[PDB]
Amino acid sequence: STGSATTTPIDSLDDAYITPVQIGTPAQTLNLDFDTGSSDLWVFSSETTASEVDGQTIYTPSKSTTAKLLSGATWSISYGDGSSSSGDVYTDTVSVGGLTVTGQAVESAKKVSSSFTEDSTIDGLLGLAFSTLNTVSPTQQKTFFDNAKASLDSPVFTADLGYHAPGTYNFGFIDTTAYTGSITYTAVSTKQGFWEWTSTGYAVGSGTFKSTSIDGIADTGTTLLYLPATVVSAYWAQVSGAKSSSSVGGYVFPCSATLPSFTFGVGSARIVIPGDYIDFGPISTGSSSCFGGIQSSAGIGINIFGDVALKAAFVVFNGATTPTLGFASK
Repeated sequence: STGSATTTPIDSLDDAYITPVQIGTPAQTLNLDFDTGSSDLWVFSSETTASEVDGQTIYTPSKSTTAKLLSGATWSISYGDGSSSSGDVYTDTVSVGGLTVTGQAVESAKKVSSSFTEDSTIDGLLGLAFSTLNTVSPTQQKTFFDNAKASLDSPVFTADLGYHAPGTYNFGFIDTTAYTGSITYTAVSTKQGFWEWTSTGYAVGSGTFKSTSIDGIADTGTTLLYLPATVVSAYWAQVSGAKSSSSVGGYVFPCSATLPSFTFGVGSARIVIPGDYIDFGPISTGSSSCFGGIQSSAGIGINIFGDVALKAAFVVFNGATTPTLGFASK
């Protein structure tokens, strides 16, 4: 089997991407944030504290003839950005782009933090990291991909995120028309539960490539590119007037600037992030200070190849017995 679904930016900045997901019988379609940095499929629901729902579409398990309470199971998750959610668990039928999993754990939120409530466009998350990170207790549950894997034509999924435009998540096949050149594959460590890999270096604009190992994660659920302070300083030094602002929470730059590209290495291959992908717009409405899309990972404890990086590539998440990651230009 295979599946193919379009993923759409939630706003004009590509802050996140939503993908429609069918849950239950008859189908209830919710727009979920596919997150290769976590491993829980959770949804706003009829159980979510009413004051914490503001415009989201909810899953109502009592209206699904295939929903079953997973007795005694609870979940609770906190994300890198400080947001959180928790609740109980159902199993139900879940389909993405024509690919169906029966008995998928659907984690129903009883509580969500303010950032989730305030974002009316995201109805929940669909985790695509390794199932070892799943938070369901006392019986850990599998991700949608883990459950689908054996049925797929090939044990892979691909992320093809757009810049200010829709893109695609495919399951079970590699669309050879969706990228240019070849796909370069690179080793993955699953030790921390992430799609963790080592970039071979970077360049800023038309500058020379610096060969240096940068361990980080491929994370579709993180907006920006978070890299070591040395790398980030080298980038922003090429933008007149750019500075790190403790009050704003990162590097800012004059909105009048033209940003240089940023290149990262994948083995001997190179992925080029155009400068415009690094512009996250005014820090507040009407400001002439703009927020940067490359930020320091210092104090996160891990480098993160988030959407800024991933949307410059066609990315293969290869879930074979020994997982790997592939990157191609597009």
